[PDB]
Amino acid sequence: KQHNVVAGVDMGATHIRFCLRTAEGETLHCEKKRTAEVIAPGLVSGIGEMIDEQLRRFNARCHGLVMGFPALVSKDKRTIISTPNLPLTAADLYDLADKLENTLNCPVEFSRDVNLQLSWDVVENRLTQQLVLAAYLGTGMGFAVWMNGAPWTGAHGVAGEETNCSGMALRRWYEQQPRNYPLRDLFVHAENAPFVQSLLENAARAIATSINLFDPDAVILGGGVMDMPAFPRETLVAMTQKYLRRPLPHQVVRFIAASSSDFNGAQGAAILAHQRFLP
Amino acid sequence: KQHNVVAGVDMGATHIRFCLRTAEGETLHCEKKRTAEVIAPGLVSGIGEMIDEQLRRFNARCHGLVMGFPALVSKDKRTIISTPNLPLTAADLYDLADKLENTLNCPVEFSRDVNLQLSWDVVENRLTQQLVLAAYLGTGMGFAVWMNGAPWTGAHGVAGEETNCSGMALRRWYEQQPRNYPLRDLFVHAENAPFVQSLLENAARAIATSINLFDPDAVILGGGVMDMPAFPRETLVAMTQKYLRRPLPHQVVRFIAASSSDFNGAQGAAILAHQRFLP
Repeated sequence: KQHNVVAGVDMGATHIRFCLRTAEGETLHCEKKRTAEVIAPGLVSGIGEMIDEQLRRFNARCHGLVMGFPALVSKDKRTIISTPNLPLTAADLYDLADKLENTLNCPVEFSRDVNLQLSWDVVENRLTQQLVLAAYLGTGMGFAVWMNGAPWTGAHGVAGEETNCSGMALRRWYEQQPRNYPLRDLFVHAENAPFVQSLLENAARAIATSINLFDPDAVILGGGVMDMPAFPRETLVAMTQKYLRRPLPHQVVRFIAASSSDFNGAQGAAILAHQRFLP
Repeated sequence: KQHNVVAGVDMGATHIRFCLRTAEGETLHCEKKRTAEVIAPGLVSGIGEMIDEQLRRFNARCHGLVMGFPALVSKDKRTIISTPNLPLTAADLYDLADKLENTLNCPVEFSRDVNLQLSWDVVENRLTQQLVLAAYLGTGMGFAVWMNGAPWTGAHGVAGEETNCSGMALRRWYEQQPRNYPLRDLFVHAENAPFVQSLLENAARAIATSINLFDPDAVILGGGVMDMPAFPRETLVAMTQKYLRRPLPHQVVRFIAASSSDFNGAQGAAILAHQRFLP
C-alpha cells in the first residue's frame, strides 16, 4: 500500500522525535531516538537512514521535511544562525539543508523549536485563521507568532526574542545555597519566595508587553517551567491581565494553556511540512 | 479640466489639515483650517463643505476619504473606539463614517494619527515593501507598524500600544517647581537631569523591546518630543542599540528620523486613500 508523506523532526539534546504524516492528514508513524545514536554514523547519514527505514517499511514517498532546532533560523528557513545546545559540530550544521535535500530527495526547511510547539497548539486549538502569540517559558523565555496561517518570523527570521526571568534564572537562584527539596519541586516549596514572585511578575510584564504590541486574538502560555509541579499558571495569567490596556485588548484576548506531550513538536513539524509541501 | 481624486484629512485639536491627491499621484491641493471653524456648522456639514468647495473649485470627483484621529480606531476602520482629545461631542463621533459617506458620496475610512505619519515616512523613505516599525514620542509613546504594504493594526485594530516616558511625563516633571527656561527648551538646559536621562533610557528600552519582537527591516523615530530644541536623537539611538540582540537584529536594523512637516499627516491619509480607493 503506497503512501505520500511529509516528515516532521524535532531535534533535542538527548532525544530526536520523528513523525510521518500522510497527504490525507493521518499520522502514519512516530518514534523517539537518542540523539547520540542517530548522529553516530554522521548527522546526515543518521537522519537519512532513520527516515528512509520508515519510508521503506511503509512504502512511502516523502514530499518534504521540516526539522526543528533549539536555535535561531534564517528568514529563508535554510540556515541555522545561532549555535544550538546540541552535541553537533560546526561542520555538521554547515550546509545541512542542502546535504539533507540531496540525501532525502525532497525539500528541507528548518524551524526554531518554539514554532513547532506553536503549530501543534494553533492546529489543536482551532486557531489557524487567527493572530496568535505564544510565550514558552523554558531555560530562556521563548516567544512565537502565528499570523496569516503560518508561523511569522519577521524580516530576518529572528522575530520574538529575562536573564533573571527564565529556567536558567530559577536554576541559578536554587543553586545559591543547599535546599531541602529538589529543583523540579521549586514551585511546591518556594512559590512565595520573594525572588520567585519577582520572576513571575517579570514574565507577566513581558507577556503583557507582547500582547499590547501585537494585539492578538489569543495567547498560548507554556514551556518546560510551566510543566513543573505546582507552577502557578492562574497567578501568572492574573498578573499579565493587570497590564493589558482596557477595554481592548483586556476584554477580548483569550489565554490557552499549551499542550505538553512527547510528539507535539515532531507533529508540529509534520503539520508545517504538510502545509508547505502538500496537498 | 476633470480630476479623479482621493481626500486625506488629519484631525487635530487646534487645526485640521486636508489634502487632495489625484489618481496620477499628484498633490492637487492642501489647506489648514482651525478645527473650531470647521465644526461650527456641525462636524459632518463642516467637513463635507470643506472638501466639496475644493472638489467644485478643481472640478474633481472624489473616490474616497481616509481621516486621521488622535484616538484608537476599530479593526474595520469605521469606528473610533477611544475618546479623542478634540473639541467634539460623543454624539458627533457616533456613526461618523456612515454620515460622512452619505454626505461625501464616497467610501470613508478612519485611521489612528500615527499611521498617517507612518505612511508618509514609509513612502518618502522608499520602504513600502519592508517591515517597518515607527516610534512616535509625543504626549504619550505612539508606536505604528507597516507590514505587507500597509499599516498593520493587529486582530482588534489596537496593535502598538510610558506613564513616566512621554511628553506628559516631561510636562509633569517640568511643573514640579519654577524653571528659568520655558518647557519647549527643556532639552537645551535639562538633558542631563537625572529624571530626563531615565526617561530617555526608558524610551530606549521600549523601542528596543519592540525591535527585538518584530525584527523589522527599519525603525522610524519621531514625535513632537523629538522636534523639541536640542532633543538628543543620537543618544536615544545609541541607548536603544545597547539592547538589540547581536549579530541580528543589531547589525541589520536601519534607523530613520521621521519627517516633521505641516501636511505630512494629511498627505499620509491621501496616500492611504489612493492605495485603498484607486488606481
